[PDB]
Amino acid sequence: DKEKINKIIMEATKGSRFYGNELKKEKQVNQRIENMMQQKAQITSQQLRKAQLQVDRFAMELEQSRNLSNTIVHIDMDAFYAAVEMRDNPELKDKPIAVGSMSMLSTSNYHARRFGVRAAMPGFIAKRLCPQLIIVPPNFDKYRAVSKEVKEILADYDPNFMAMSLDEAYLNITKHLEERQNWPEDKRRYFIKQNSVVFGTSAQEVVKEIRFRIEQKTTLTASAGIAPNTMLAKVCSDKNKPNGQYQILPNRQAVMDFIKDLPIRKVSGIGKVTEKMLKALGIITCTELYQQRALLSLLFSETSWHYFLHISLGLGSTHLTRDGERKSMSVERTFSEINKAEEQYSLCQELCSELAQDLQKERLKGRTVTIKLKNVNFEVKTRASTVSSVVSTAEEIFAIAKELLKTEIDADFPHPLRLRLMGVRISSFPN
DNA sequence: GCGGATCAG
DNA sequence: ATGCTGATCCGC
Ligand SMILES: Nc1ccn([C@H]2C[C@H](O)[C@@H](COP(=O)(O)NP(=O)(O)OP(=O)(O)O)O2)c(=O)n1
Ligand SMILES: [Mg+2]
Repeated sequence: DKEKINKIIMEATKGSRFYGNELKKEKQVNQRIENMMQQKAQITSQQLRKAQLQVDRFAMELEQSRNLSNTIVHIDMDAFYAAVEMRDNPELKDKPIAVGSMSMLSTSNYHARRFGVRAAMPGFIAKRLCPQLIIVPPNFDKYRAVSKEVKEILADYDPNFMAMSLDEAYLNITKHLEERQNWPEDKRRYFIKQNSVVFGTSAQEVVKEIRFRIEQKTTLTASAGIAPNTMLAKVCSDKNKPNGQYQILPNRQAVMDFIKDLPIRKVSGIGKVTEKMLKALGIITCTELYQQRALLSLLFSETSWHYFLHISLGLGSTHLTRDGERKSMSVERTFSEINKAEEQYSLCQELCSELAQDLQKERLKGRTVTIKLKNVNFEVKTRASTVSSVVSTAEEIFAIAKELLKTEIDADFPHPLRLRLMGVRISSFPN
């Protein structure tokens, strides 16, 4: 159980340098919360009243603009990496496995997820939650191929769909539903790998068709979420996981019912921290997020409480925007400790090289270079430089990064930098 | 623009 | 022993 999990994790992790840095970060967020409470205390019923008035005017503007006509779907491959590793090695099918290394786990099967073993967890810890664990190395190109197959299926229903990662996507199947209402039985017929099955004309049905085709073509299961906007769809896709779906019917009441007791943590954008801060105000669900809208208008910036309000009303994008041009590119690498300056400069040079190579791949030229440095106590710092003309080759990037690094090395003199990670990043591309 | 931080996958 | 990429946000 949770007690046993947190117990052995803590027992095996206590007093590490990582653990220390986590205590530091925890302390800092606690501080942020302290400040926010002290700022809550100086709020008068008056300015609060004015707040509630303005906020409600805006909210009215929102609820007026609500759109329910579109059908939005979110597909999420189940335990992806691990599912693929299981598909092609049946000697694992009934065992707890994780895709990753000893350092870090990309993911785990549900069979192992029952031991608290999860993504973003170090391997050696996961093997202490579960010593019978099989850690199988990742085969990224396979995952990309399967991804291609799945996207091929998805393009049938929404050509202009939006792929998140290798295993996630949003589809706008309004057009398809429209054209599918008057579809003969033989455009909805698929063969099991003459032996057929047929699918209906409802959204629910379109989605089980897609999931079916995916299982046939790839031998892998996916979950899906069906809702009138992206936010809602994304929350849906996780309810009936794995290999299941869920629809929110396009009526305001359904939206509100689904929302009213939805934990804020489950919406995309609200992580551990924001959850803790909102929990400090006694906000856990979206109902309470709606109630305290004015208070939030006074406590948070315009962007944050606007967002919070959208969430609390169940709004979200209903139009999938074309995957835009990128805004940054970066390479970073973790290694066992590096003290010697010349080696650090060399490392920098190499990273800059790879970066110049990637920029070359996309023909990109930018004028802001940032170096990233993570020391052995896990403290991270970045340093940037924006220059007049755009930059592209390994020589230029190294020219800048070299002197940023120089600056840090000198700044710490006569001490050596004790690095565990190093990165170089470029941005400020043209318009 | 800079630097620290949050979040997702 | 062993803890990547891109985007955005919050003050400055
Ligand atoms: N922290 C993370 C999260 C995901 N990943 C990789 C491995 C995952 O297969 C994929 C993330 O997709 P995901 O849907 O969030 N997780 P996963 O498919 O494993 O399980 P489900 O929650 O979908 O059942 O990217 C990672 O490498 N590090
Ligand atoms: Mg998945």
